[PDB]
Amino acid sequence: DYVSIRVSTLRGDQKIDFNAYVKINDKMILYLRRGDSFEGERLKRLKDKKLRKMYILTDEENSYRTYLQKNIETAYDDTTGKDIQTRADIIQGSQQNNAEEVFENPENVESYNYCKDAAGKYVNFIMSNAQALSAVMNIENTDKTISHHGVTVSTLSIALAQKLGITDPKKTQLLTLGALLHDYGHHHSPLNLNQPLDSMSPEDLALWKKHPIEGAQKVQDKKHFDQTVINIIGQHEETINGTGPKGLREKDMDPLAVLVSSANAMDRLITFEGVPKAEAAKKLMIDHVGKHPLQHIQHLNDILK
Ligand SMILES: [Fe+3]
Ligand SMILES: [Fe+3]
Repeated sequence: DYVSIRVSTLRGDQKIDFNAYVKINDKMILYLRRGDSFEGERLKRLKDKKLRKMYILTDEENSYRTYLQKNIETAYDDTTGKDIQTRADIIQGSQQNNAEEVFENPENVESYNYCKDAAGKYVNFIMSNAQALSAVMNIENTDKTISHHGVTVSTLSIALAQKLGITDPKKTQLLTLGALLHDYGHHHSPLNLNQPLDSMSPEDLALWKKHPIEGAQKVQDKKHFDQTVINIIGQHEETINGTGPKGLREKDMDPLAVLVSSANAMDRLITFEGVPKAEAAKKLMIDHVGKHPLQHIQHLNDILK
């Protein structure tokens, strides 16, 4: 009777041609009403509620799904000169959505290639628009979800990739996709990420240390998965002085996973540890001395401001 949708797919200024319900005590409350839109402070109010899921009437699906396609279509369109926060709203939420599919459907070959394909679209979107990054960085991770945090890391990762003069589209594409999915090993996990790793109980820290090794075990076996991606998923907590979980050093890694390992260190601070954007790079230079290419750290410092 009802079909669930992910909230990150409701973005931008197009008025909806369907109603959307949230579930309370097994009943479906009508929350979002026909003609509603989500541009501006609307998206914040919408995210202040920890709604991961909403629902639509099985006979309003086409309406919704048509809405979603037109949404992403026109958002990638570089021509329409539509507001950049607006386009960024739509695409960030869409990248976030694609990563959730793969996370819940990692064996689904077709989901993967959609995400991978979208990854490419995102790169071309980030490079080809000056505003993009600062606009995508406006959308907070209020929920603190690994899917949104993975969109954030991929974003830092692209900008970083550009500073380092990494240009191969197959590579920025594969880099982004693997940053997006980078935390799949946290998926369905008891661990509360919203704390600092120093303030972690040994029961948490040891549960945290397992996540790259486990996350990678769960996908190295699926032929449709690129190896760069498996590597990124498996290696992104590794640090150049080998203090990360597997204890790898720069020689042992995917170069692209070093680059992701740095872009992740930044957002764990900003998002999971409440360090203000401006001081994250500094925190790392001092309290995380040795763990990351200082050049990476420097560039990310620039990117932020
Ligand atoms: Fe991680
Ligand atoms: Fe992470």
